[PDB]
Amino acid sequence: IIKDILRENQDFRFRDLSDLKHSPKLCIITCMDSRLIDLLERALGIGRGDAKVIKNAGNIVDDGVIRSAAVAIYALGDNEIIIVGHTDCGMARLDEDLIVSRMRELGVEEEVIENFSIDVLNPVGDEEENVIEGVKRLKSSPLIPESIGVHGLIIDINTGRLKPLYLDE
Amino acid sequence: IIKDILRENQDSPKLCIITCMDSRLIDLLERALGIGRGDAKVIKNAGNIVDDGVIRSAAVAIYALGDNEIIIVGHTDCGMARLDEDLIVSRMRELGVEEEVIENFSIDVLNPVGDEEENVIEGVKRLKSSPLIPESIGVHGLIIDINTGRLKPLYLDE
Ligand SMILES: [Ca+2]
Ligand SMILES: [Ca+2]
Ligand SMILES: [Ca+2]
Ligand SMILES: [Zn+2]
Ligand SMILES: [Zn+2]
Repeated sequence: IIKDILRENQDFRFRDLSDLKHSPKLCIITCMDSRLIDLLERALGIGRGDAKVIKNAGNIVDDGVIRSAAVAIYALGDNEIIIVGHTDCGMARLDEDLIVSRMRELGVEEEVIENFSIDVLNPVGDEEENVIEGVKRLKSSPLIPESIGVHGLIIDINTGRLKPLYLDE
Repeated sequence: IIKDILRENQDSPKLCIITCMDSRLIDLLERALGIGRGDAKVIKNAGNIVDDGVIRSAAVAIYALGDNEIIIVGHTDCGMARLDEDLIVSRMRELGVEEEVIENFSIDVLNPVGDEEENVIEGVKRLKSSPLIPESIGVHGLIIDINTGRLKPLYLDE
C-alpha cells in the first residue's frame, strides 16, 4: 500500500488552507483603499494562505465579485465569505462633476462618460448600507449556495476596530 | 515607481496594483514589491483578469484619486490556469446548484484561455485600449513567483 500512497502524494499540493480539512476556508471582499493594506490583515488576524481576497472600488458586489467568489467556493472549497467595508470610503461621496470635467478634459467620448456615470456614479449607498446590500446580493445569487456563510462587517479605517453589520451561520 | 519596485525586488498613492485573490499573495506581495499601508490602491479578483469591473475600479482610482500608474501582477501556479472543470461541476451539484446555473457558469468562467503570462499581457492591452484609461497612464505587466517572490517583467511602459 505504501507504493500507492507515494504515487498519490506526488500529486498532492499544500498550497493553502483550502487543502486542509479542519481549517477555515475564507473569502474576504473589501475595498481597494490603500489604508487597508497591512492593517486589515492584522485586524482580522490573517496571514499568508489564510484567505482568498477580492477587492474593488467601494467593495461593491457586482457580477465580477460574484464570479470570483463562486470560483473561491467551487474550486477552493470556500464556505465562508466576509464583506468588509470601511469608514471614510467616499465611494458614497464622489464628485461626479469634477470627475466628468476631467474625462471631458482628456477628450473621453461623451458616450463613454455617460456610461461611466450611470454605471459607477449614481448607483451606491453609504458605507454600512453598501455592506448589507452586498450581503443580500451574495445570499440572493443562484451561484452562492445557502450552505455558505456570508457576513458583513465595517472596519474603522484608522484604528482597525471591526463593527459587525450582519452575522450569518 | 515600477523602477523602484523592480530594484526593491532584487531586495494619495499614485499607484494601483491589480493582482489575484490567491491567499499566497497575502504579505508576500507587500514585501516583494516594497509596498505597505498607504502605498497603493489594490484591486483583486480571480486570476487578475481585467474585466469591466476591474477597469471601472481603475478608472475611479485615476479620475478621483490622482492615479497615474497601474501594475498588473500575475503569479505562477495560478488556479485560473489549472481549472479542473469536472471537479468544479461535481462540487456545484453536490452543493445543490441547478443545472442551468452550472452550464452558464462553466462557459462564463471555467474556460479561460491563456497561461499566467499571456493573461497579464492581455490585461495590459485591455487597459491600454480602454477609452476610460488615459493614454498618459503608465500600464505595466509583471509576474511573481508565488513561492519565492521574485518578479519577472513582462511589459514595462514608456
Ligand atoms: Ca438560492
Ligand atoms: Ca446557511
Ligand atoms: Ca497559450
Ligand atoms: Zn473604500
Ligand atoms: Zn491566481
